[PDB]
Amino acid sequence: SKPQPIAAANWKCNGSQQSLSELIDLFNSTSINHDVQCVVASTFVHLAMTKERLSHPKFVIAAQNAIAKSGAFTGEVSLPILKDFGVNWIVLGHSERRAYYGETNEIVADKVAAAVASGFMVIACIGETLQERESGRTAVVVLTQIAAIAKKLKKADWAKVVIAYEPVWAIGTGKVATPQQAQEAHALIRSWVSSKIGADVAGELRILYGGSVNGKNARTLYQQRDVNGFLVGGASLKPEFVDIIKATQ
Amino acid sequence: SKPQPIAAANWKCNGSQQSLSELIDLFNSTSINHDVQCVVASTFVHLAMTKERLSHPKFVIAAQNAIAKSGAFTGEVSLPILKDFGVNWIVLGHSERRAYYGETNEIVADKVAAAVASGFMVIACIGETLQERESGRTAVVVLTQIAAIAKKLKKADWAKVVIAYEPVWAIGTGKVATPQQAQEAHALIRSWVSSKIGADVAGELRILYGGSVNGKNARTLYQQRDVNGFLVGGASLKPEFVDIIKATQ
Repeated sequence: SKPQPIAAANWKCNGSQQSLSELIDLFNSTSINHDVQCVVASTFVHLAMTKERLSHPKFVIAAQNAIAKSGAFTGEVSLPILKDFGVNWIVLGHSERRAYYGETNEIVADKVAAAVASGFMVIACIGETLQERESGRTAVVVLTQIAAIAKKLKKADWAKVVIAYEPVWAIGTGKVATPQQAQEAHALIRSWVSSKIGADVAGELRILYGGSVNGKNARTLYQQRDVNGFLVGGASLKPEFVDIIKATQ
Repeated sequence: SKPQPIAAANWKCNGSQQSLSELIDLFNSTSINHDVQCVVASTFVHLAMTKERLSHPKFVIAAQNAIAKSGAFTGEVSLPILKDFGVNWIVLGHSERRAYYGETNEIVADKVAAAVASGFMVIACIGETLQERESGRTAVVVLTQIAAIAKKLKKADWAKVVIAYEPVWAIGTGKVATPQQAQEAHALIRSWVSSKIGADVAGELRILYGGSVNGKNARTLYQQRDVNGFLVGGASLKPEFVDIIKATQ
């Protein structure tokens, strides 16, 4: 007994008008019987194509990042612009941003808080690196990341929030993540919420697995108690994403 | 005598569909009688709308930033995507990116060399800080900036390149440089080019001025020998942009 799952595709910084147009087609064709919220995070450049072309009812569009206020920030995109453009979902705190683009826990927190204020559905991303994991700091890192976010939110605000746990330790390091491992990080997340904010919020909360998912291991992964879905990377530019959606039943 | 000037609108992280379409309607409406290349730099989100409605033959569209390669860069936009979409101009190394988002002299040179290799027309930004100018180290800052970019370029590559000189202290402050300051700055940059690269190149290079340029003051600035145009933020959201265009020749 879980809440509404989410199948989110993060296309990352990839795609051509041609290649994504076809994807969108496959997607619009998919027969999805159950209650699943499907998401497509395109680049900023592709949002308009993606808006016109996604006709599927179970699918919404999401951005891959934003900054809270419009103004003198050459190359950046703000919340109000996305709001006016009719984007209502957004991915924040993605590890790649945390790594290459100076995204601290506090910077992330501000973004989430700003988004929730604007009325966005937010997929906020947390997860520890290998070094962190290997030093026995999984708990401390992860709970810190959620706590920084939590600081800027009222109870009410939680309804607009989705947590995606990214096992950075397993991503591009040579390591394998198991379903039990996933579940463990997940559990811990829920625990902290449950305790700090409340059981009600906790049960309503969506925790997404944001590691290596493919159409083969996605049902086994969904099988775990605190796995509400996936934040997908690689298999999101592929047909396989449909199986991924189907695994949420 | 002077190469063909550029008047570029740096919209920065601003706009709404309604508001931008208005600017565009005016733009289109305007009669430009002289040989000038007008550039419009919109957010990624707006490249669609802009490219679709902008009909004026003397205007081109430009992106405000990018990264060189596609891949796993959540939130970013790569040259290949831009190219695929129809963009051939790009503003790189803007000071806002150097301050806020970690863009080093090396990081700029790297984006510049790439963009030029992909076939873009690049507007490269260089400039000193308030601090730097007050200690009298301007000449040092600019030449290092310009020199970092040169390092990665071929002589033929200079054909695709446009240098914008944007003293950071003049950026959105009202504190515009005087025609003498702009001129000494520009002449210094030109001198570096003719020396290190070649007089051929130097004579053809367009060096634009940026920092509190408005309808009133543009005229005088342009009157300077080595000032080939402007890069305009704030005034480019208004109709006065029209005057700025007409201030060149």
